[PDB]
Amino acid sequence: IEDLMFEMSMWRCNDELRARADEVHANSRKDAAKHYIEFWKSIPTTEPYRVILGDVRDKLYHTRERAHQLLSNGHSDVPVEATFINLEQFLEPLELCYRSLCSCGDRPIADGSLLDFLRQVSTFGLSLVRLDIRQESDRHTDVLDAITTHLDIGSYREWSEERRQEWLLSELSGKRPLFGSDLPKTEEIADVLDTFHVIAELPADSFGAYIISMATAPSDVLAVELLQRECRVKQPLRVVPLFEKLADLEAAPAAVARLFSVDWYKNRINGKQEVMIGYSDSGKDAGRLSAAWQLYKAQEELVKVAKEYGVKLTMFHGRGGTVGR
Amino acid sequence: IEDLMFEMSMWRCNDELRARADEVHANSRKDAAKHYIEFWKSIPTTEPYRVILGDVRDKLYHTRERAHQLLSNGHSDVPVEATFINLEQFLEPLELCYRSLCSCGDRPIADGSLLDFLRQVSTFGLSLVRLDIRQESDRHTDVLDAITTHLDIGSYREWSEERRQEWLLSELSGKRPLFGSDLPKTEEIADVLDTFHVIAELPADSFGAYIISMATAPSDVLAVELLQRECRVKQPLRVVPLFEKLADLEAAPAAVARLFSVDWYKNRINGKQEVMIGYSDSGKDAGRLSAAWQLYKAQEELVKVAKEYGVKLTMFHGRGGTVGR
Repeated sequence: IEDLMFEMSMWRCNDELRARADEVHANSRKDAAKHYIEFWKSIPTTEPYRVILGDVRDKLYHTRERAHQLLSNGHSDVPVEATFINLEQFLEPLELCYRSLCSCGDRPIADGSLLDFLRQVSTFGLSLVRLDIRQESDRHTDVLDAITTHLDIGSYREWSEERRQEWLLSELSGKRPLFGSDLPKTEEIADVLDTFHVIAELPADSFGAYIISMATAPSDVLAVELLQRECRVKQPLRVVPLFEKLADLEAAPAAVARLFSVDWYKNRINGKQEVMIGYSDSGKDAGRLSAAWQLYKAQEELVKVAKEYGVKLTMFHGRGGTVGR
Repeated sequence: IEDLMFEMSMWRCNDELRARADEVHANSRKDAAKHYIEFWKSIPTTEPYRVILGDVRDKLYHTRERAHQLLSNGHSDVPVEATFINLEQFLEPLELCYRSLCSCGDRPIADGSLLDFLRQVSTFGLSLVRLDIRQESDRHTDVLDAITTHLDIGSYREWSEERRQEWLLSELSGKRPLFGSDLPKTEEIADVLDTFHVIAELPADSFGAYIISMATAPSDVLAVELLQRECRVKQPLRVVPLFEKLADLEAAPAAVARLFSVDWYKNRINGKQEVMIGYSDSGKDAGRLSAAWQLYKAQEELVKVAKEYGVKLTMFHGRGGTVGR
């Protein structure tokens, strides 16, 4: 950000960027600001891009220091309002700089370091990569079984698929909390519950998808939707099944179609669905040729199902480096 | 405590108090300890009573400092283990001094400042007076009605007594949480829920009994028991009905008996029940004579009911200063 500030040394801007830079110069904090090396003096309105990018630098400094304390210790005293919390609270001032440069005839300048920086922000965001969480279905089933046994309503393991679907739907659409503080948990059960709490505690733009290993039925997805909602995950991440064994690839389109049949899920999925297609285990239990061919069929009929339900399907290919995977 | 340390200057003690004073002198913190005025030097084991009482001074000093921060601000950094948390963590060292003094033939010394201090501790405790909470029945009914309506299960107001009893019993014996964070509350609903949260946050020995105004049915008491359990009140306070108007004094024995009939409640009541008897309003709607006489009869038949259920009834007389109340 400091090198970008050094380059944006123009003095022409729109009335818009002028007004905003005047706003920042109002709350300019006439102070020493000696913790910085460069630009430690209050930036004059003569160079407005430097004013705005100066505020971006301040919020960057406090974002870095906060994350540094949050990591080093367990907490930070840095105010959240002093940092960049949004994916595009960051982008807004830089977008404004770009509009300014273009309006004033400086599109060549804008398509330089400022464009490089814009693309880096809009490509990497505040956390370089969005993290996926993957977990096998049987662990979610163990959790739910603990929940139904503790609630004295049956054993979710012993329940048929129909029963699991009806129950999970009633809880997802219901408004009463499920388990409580006094739910008996195993180290495994507490592992998955605690990963959901960690997911809830952290910013939403830090995570990607929740991938279900050995996913076979809609109850496996709905279980994760419910456990997320119940662990107070403010912005729940999308659920995506992983079909890697040949048997699961053969029956995948049917399962996805049955999931889209559930009106509640199709209404909450918002017309977009991602499903993962594993490549490692397919060519291990069956032939490599049969595996590849079945993979082709799988993609084809999954697209057929998604088109049949008006859902934009994006498929997640778990490809390896070796042809065998 | 300092004047008490000054008197307890004996040098004979039992082996018990000897061992304990040696323990305290082991972790004696060989420091300046200049924050005290008197006894700032580590107390020698020659005067063991002063050793022990000196530690009581340390825990009183930190108990006071913690309570002072907790009051002044919202929190305290004073470790809880540095203070007296129990009503008789305080009493134990003093009891030890008393047993020691008696064993060594100094019961007369023990029956002086130390016995006064024992009585003051055992009578005033860590909070000079135990605090009662009083609230009218209708406010608890408003809360529960909000909960059943939000759970889309009916209207607790419109429900008959029978139905309220069945529901309240199933929830009191059930293990699943009731309402959640998203329950729509009025300022009144939030008032009673928040008084329950405050009660849960504060020490148990700081509160007394929860008095229900305009109490008429077993559902009124069970309602408060449920709200306490559901607001995570660790040690729930005893529920006590208030019969003050002449009609309610007339119907009190029946209502208390109907309450004792709920075996779940009589088994949790632990053989003890307190019921309040108001004196102000009776002689206002009826005569003073009829009120006095009705009060007498009510006391008489409440005792009969409690004896019939093997419950030690203690009655709380809401007497005034003026003969009319």
